[PDB]
Amino acid sequence: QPHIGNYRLLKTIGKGNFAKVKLARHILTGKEVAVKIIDKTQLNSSSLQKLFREVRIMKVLNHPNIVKLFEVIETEKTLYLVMEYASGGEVFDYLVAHGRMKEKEARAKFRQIVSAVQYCHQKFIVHRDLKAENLLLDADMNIKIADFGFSFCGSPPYAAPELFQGKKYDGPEVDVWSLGVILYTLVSGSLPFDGQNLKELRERVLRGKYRIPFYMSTDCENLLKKFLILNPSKRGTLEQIMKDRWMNVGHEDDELKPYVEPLPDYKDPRRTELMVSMGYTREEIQDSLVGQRYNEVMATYLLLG
Ligand SMILES: Cn1cc(-c2cnc3c(-c4csc(C(=O)N[C@H]5CCCC[C@H]5N)c4)cnn3c2)cn1
Repeated sequence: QPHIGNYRLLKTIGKGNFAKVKLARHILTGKEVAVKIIDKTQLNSSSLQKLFREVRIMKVLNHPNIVKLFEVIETEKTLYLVMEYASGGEVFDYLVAHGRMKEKEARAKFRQIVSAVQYCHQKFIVHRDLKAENLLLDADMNIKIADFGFSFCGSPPYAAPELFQGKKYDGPEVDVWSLGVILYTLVSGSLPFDGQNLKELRERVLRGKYRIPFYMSTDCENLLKKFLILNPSKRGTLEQIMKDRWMNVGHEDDELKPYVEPLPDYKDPRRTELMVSMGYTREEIQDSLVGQRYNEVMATYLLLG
């Protein structure tokens, strides 16, 4: 029945140059899941570093709006990251279909995005490469941030000004800039900076002047100004941005705060027993959850949600 572990591969839903993503079915539960398959035999050093960083990141993130990791399968030649499947697909697709989002809907999505990126930042993680393909949707139209493994058509229009001026290109401030671009695209359905070429693009970014769409609220535009600051050391933190008026319109008793991760349940008597009857030991279930092993036992545990 299965192609790898407990998974019947179904359909390629994404191709990168060094990685394929497949839609697949867990067999014991029959849930749909995303499998990232990386051929390590093709990868050079920087690629390999990038990959092991990805695995590190994925094992740690536990957010409603970032794709969740279920299992890692390692062989010498090939690595598999089994993660959550977002059936809504790319937010890019959605924009092309229905045009720009009304500020109400953009806000709902953007509160999610900001929550997720600031969560990462809390854990001293910066994505450094937020572009359109990183924003996916679940079936209820929730945001799902995807891919921390960098896998040049998408990149440039989301690049912070530092890139083009030789300055260091690390730090949460990079992501803050990208969030501005993303915001602009949600409400306008287009990019703040584009060019017919790389120099055009670079001049427009270094200038940092986007053009204001006539239909756009002044509240939105004050939000934009908080993200798209040229000087990296003068850009706000997402924690500060969270307090923003536009961020909170319609949540007047529900301001946006940093995500508080809920305490772990590695001892669900319900699921545990169902796995003892399914052929696992209790010491092995607990040891896998607490050792946070992301093994076959852990995958089954989480997938019974
Ligand atoms: C209807 N519909 C649903 C989907 C769709 C596409 N991709 C995904 C993923 C995903 C997890 S890691 C990853 C990735 O790293 N991709 C990389 C490899 C593939 C190329 C892009 C890269 N960012 C993608 C999860 N759910 N999901 C759903 C698409 N259409």
